[PDB]
Amino acid sequence: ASCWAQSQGYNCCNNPSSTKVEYTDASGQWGVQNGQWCGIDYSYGQ
Repeated sequence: ASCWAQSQGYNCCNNPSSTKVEYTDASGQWGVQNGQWCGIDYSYGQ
């Protein structure tokens, strides 16, 4: 549990080691799914 995107108010990508990152910003890397932005965190998914 470390969704860094939460700081701004974004969701979290399920399984970060398997979600092709489509986003990329100072928030790290993200993934797009269902047409919604999610924060990809290596510590997330715990």
